[PDB]
Amino acid sequence: SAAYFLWPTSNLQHCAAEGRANYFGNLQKGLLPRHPGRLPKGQQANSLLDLMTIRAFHSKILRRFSLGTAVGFRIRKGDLTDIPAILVFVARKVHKKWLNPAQCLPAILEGPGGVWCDVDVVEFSYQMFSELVDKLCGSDECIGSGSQVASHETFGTLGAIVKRRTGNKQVGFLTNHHVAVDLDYPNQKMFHPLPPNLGPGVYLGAVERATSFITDDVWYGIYAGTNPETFVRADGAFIPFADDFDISTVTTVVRGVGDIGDVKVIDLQCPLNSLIGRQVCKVGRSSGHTTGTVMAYALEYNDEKGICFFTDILVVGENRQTFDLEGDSGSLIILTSQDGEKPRPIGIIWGGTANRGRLKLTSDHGPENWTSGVDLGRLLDRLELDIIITNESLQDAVQ
Amino acid sequence: SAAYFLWPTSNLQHCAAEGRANYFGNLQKGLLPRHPGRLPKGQQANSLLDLMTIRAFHSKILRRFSLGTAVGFRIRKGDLTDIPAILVFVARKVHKKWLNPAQCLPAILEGPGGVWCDVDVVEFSYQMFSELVDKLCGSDECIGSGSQVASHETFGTLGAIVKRRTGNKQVGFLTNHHVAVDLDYPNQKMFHPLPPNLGPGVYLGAVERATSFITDDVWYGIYAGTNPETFVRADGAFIPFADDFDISTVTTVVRGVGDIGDVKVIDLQCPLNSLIGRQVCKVGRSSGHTTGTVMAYALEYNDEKGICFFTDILVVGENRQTFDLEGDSGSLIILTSQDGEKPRPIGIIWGGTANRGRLKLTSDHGPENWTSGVDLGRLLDRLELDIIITNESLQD
Amino acid sequence: QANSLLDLMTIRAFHSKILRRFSLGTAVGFRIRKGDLTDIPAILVFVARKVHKKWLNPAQCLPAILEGPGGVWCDVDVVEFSQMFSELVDKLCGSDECIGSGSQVASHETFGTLGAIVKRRTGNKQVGFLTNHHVAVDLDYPNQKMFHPLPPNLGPGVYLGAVERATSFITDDVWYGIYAGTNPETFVRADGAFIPFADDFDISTVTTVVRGVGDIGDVKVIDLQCPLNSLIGRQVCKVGRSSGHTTGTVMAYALEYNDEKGICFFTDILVVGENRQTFDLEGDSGSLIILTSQDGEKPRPIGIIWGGTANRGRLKLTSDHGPENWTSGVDLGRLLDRLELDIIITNESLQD
Amino acid sequence: SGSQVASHETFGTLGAIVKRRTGNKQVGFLTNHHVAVDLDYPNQKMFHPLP
Repeated sequence: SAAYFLWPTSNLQHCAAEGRANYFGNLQKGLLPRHPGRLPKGQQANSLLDLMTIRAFHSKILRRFSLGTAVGFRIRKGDLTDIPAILVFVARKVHKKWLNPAQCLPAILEGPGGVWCDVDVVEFSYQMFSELVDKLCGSDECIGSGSQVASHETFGTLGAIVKRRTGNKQVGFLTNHHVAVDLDYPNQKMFHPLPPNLGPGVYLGAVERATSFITDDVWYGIYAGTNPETFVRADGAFIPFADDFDISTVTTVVRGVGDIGDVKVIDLQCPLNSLIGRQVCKVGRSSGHTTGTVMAYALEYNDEKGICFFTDILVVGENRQTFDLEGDSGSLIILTSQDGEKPRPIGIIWGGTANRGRLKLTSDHGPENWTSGVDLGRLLDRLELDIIITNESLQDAVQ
Repeated sequence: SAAYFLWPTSNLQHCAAEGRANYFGNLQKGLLPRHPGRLPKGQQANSLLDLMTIRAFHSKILRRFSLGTAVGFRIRKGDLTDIPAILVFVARKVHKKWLNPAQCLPAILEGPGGVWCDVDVVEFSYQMFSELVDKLCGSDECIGSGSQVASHETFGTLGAIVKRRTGNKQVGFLTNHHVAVDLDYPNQKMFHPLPPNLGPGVYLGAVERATSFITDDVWYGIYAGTNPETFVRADGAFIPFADDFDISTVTTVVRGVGDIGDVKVIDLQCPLNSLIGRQVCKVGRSSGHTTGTVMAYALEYNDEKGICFFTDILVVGENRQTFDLEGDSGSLIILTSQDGEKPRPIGIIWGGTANRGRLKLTSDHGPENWTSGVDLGRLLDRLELDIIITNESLQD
Repeated sequence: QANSLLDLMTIRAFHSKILRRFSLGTAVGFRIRKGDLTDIPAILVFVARKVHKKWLNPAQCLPAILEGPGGVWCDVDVVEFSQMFSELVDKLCGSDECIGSGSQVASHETFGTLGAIVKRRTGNKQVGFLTNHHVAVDLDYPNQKMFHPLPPNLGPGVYLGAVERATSFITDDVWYGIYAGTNPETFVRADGAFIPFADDFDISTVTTVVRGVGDIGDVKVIDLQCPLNSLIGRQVCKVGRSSGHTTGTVMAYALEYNDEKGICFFTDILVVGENRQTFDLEGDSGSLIILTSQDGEKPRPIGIIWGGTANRGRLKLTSDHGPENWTSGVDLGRLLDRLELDIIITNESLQD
Repeated sequence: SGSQVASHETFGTLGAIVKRRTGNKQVGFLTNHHVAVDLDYPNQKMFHPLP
């Protein structure tokens, strides 16, 4: 090969950027204006598409006083309640009449064909020594999900043990972007646990694929907005194993969790509580083995220039603990075993977001933070990567 | 679309790295014992293949005492003769006999098939206000090859009005890479003369492709060494023009030279003086209109970590002047009109480096800076885009 | 096997050109693994990152068994490498009448810690307290002015001594018995301690006791040409200006390091605090380290803190806990004959 | 005369071709110190071409 390098943030303008202002000439053309008193007959948001087209909704109003509408469950008192909703997340919740007739927007934005949504204000913001991490940092005779990896200037975390879906089908690992790709060197070379300029270590492989930004009309599948410059940011890189490296010293087992299932696939047409409100787990080499729960999928954030940004998955830890720290970026997020079933992957951690983000409560407890993540499964057909689970699958395609 | 960084330069490593034992020991290796009295017969004549696959043979002996070796002419007394040779760039010549037995290397290195090489010692050392440049940086009513471009961070120069060879066949302009792309985040929308955060300007379009590193197996077509991590520095970015912008105010004419013909290609198998010693010209936004001569081709240097880097073309200015300044990266290099024939392009200026070893001499004159640059033909072969020169072909 | 000072020390100086390039610095006191130390002697190797041996190159791997002159063998293993609101802070830096074995010594810009009581053998056994070789010897002053809690320029000033004895470079062979390093140039890290009481300063208050342990035995002469129980794996205390009353344990010995250039200097007896707590902190490089009272017998201070090592590095023992700090030290049996001294443990014969 | 004499440190030219009177009547060359040999090594090399 050589190199390559196609499309930065910049391509896909007129023709389509007006095929988006066509389907959206009706976030109000189908209904009966504000009829307070009951529950817009029609029905109610019973999905996350059903409720994706409703913050997608009256978006001028919502996007007027806000910082990032999302889409979870009516949160109330302090614990997810079970009624779909539109978290007009804010800077700091407040009182009623002390408001300039406009600052606690209305809890009844409506929809396309009688679909009324629900609003409830929250407020937002922007090494753990043990022996389950002292092994992953290159002190155990088997590598796999969670192991330390570094190339020349960055430190990351070994993700899943992957294999391609095409002509060659090499076997490597799905790490993230900031630990993989740069260009001052003609090639990128990872090393475990350290490169030869930082300490000991052995050769791992080279980067051969990457992606950093995807437009939403192909990622999510729906327009999901009114500003047509939407970029659903994702992160992944296949890294084929070297020809000299011993394959026998690879374990396809998450040390700390157990045995993985296959894949959890998020399709936005299903009961809403099927993914939101479910316990999750994660093993990475900056926290050990932590646990959390899904809070609200499909966060939106549009910055000053007007660039759309959807960040898929929001997770907040359990029992007031942090889900991850800086350095855990790249570790798989695993759906907690559902009473006898094997645990399943739902996403790679896009980043621990150091202190970038804080889903706060008006209850008597401090600012517990959150974390992010990508939809692993729509990142598996954008890099043609696959999830390998059984340890007899490692020596089954390489063989 | 999206984003997507590929990079399989990795296409080497084991299956093809033993496939490079045809350099030594195998086939093109120990061939027919040499001889003294019978000077190598003569070594035929005309070739880059004729004299690269001799320099490729003894790369270790050369590299033992060098600063990089290219293929040019046997420079004697300062001028350019017709005897093919290789210039081994060095720190300093020094006397003939106060050497340890080898610092002035033997000039009789041989190759595969009884062809003897030839060596040299050169010594290597690791605006322009007028009205041809103020008509490029904003004060004009037409855009084209030579005009200034800036995206949101840096500044560049329009290369040439180009169109894609496949798909929808979009029409834009081929600049170099960091007028656009760079690192940590891409470079997406290019303005002329400036983006709206620096002054006035208009939208042109957006980058859509690009390249940056190639392997010395597919670019030149021959191994050209023994180091299996040899790389070609290439620089390009196709930029389809925007829909709102009027295309009726675009001129595919280089103001200052005239009108170019079609691309000239180097085939590495021809009389060697057909490209070396030829007068070349250019048009830039920071120098204006300068002329020069091609001194040597196929530069080669491997750095400390041990990866070779071929930098194609070496161009030095005429009458002791400099070809360019640090404003000209992206400008086309055009062969000077050969007595009535229309000029033809040979490469985009990779950048006025001229600091990784100046072409020095022992004549009574200071160092003269040179230029680098891709050999166009195989850069408009990778991104699959041609060059529009006729003012009526642009309309169609 | 190995049971003697030289049994390790001369193996060290022979394999030294075969030792110490895989990693910087190695200590030879005992084999430690599985969390604790066993009775197996060794040449334990400090490493930056403890990589499992499968991720190692054969040349730079661990040679488990080494052998040299005579017919004595040994073993090799791996180690890693890189306030107090109590009574004693107030009553050794101020509010106490007298100075006992660990009163804070206040330099112009630094502060150290009282050690033990000097004497001499030749000429005039002049009496003055002794402390380390960075508090007093500055990079700008050949001599410096020492005095109880704080100096005159930052507090109420009433002073104690001025340096004439300032030994810096101790030679190697007269000090560690035999050749220790195959590298030609290695003098010693030789922070010494002798310094007057300043002639007329009151002597009726100067008491001979450590405030928190009591009566201490004498100077001990180090001898590991006896069984390993003499110096390795022992229990030691800690009394200091900044740290308190902690109890440490002796792990290492003559360990030499390579800081930036590769300066390999003799970092004498190393101790680590118990219960995974810091042994000492900054400004405490004058505190004595006694062997614990062995069944009634009055304890003996072998060690002196050589410097503030809280910011130097830590050795991790991988026992589900973070890296724990280590402290340097200098043998008192060596300094005692370096500078003509005599340690006094009792009070009746201070002026005799 | 005129030719450089440079060994490490920095570089300098050659003073002259000279003869000593006292010692044993030999031949040498003269040097100007600061460009070389001042105090670091009064007994180090002096090289022509380059060291």
